[PDB]
Amino acid sequence: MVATVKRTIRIKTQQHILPEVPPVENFPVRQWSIEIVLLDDEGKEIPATIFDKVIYHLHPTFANPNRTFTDPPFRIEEQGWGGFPLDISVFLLEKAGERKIPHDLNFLQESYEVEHVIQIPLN
Repeated sequence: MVATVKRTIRIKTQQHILPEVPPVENFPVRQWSIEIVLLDDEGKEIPATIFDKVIYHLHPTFANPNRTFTDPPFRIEEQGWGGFPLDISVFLLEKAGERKIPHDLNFLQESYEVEHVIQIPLN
């Protein structure tokens, strides 16, 4: 009689470069979307060795990046002027699903997203 652990990290990134509305001189507006989802209540909500997911997006001049350990999923999509790299690192124990995937945000009509799964029912 043993338990089971199944947690997957899914991050969606999109971007849109287009003015749409005729500007007066210079008004280049772009779009951007970033969401971070994962399991916890299904794959045991208790840590073992490491288990820590840290998301990163946009320039590092920010006050604080994204973190995942005891908080709900994230999802922000709006229009603005930016365009910078974005990488997400996932951890579970040691050699279960510890992986990191880098991405970039600066292309008209971007549709780049990753989905990684992690399973550790025994070890």
